[PDB]
Amino acid sequence: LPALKLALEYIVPCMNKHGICVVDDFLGKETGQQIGDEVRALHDTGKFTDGQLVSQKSDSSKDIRGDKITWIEGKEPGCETIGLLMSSMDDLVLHCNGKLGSYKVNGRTKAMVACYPGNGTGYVRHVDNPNGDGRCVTCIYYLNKDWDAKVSGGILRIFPEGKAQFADIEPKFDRLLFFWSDRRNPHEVQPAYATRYAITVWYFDADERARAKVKYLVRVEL
Ligand SMILES: O=C(O)CNC(=O)c1nc(Cl)c2ccccc2c1O
Ligand SMILES: [Cl-]
Ligand SMILES: [Mn+2]
Repeated sequence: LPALKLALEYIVPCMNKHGICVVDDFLGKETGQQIGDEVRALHDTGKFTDGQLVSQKSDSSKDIRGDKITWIEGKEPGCETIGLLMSSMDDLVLHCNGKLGSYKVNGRTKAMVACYPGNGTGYVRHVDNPNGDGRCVTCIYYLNKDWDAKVSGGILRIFPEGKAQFADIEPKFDRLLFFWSDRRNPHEVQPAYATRYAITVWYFDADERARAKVKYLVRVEL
């Protein structure tokens, strides 16, 4: 439960061996429920987008939209338990530093809160960072109480590079997930038939991010 102990005795060895690490009961029921309440309040007050355009119909009232998102800094009114989550994620990662491969983590994104609305949409197979944009670790926290994928779908399926197999991860309440963001971990979200919430942060590697600046391209006027 102390972040350093979880980091050294579980996350570091699990990440270095498998590139994927699942931590259940990360924050406990009380805090997890508070975060759920904050995310549902965001949803109920219209703070999410309308959802990824999945099917563009000739009649636009027929369009199908999928995952909805909102970006959260962690200090907004009504988001402070999400901020607490983000701090706890940061504490874990920082207590791994120097031991997650050869990466040196020096920053992260804001939190991306995602809501799959339960209409049979998921997320196609993809790699989070396929082109060297600086992101080395993906961290996802799940909020869905009593989630059963045989009933509601929504499994996260990862295809770790170099295996004739995949890893199915249920989006279970108070579950934290780490995985390498690059091509080692292509993954997909299978169709969700119930409202499915998750909060993602990506962590940056100092070297990769520093040279991403070059490739991706700040101008000083003359
Ligand atoms: O939610 C999950 O278990 C896994 N989700 C994703 O891998 C995922 N990845 C990306 Cl890059 C996006 C990107 C935008 C919106 C939602 C995403 C998402 O749910
Ligand atoms: Cl093992
Ligand atoms: Mn992804």
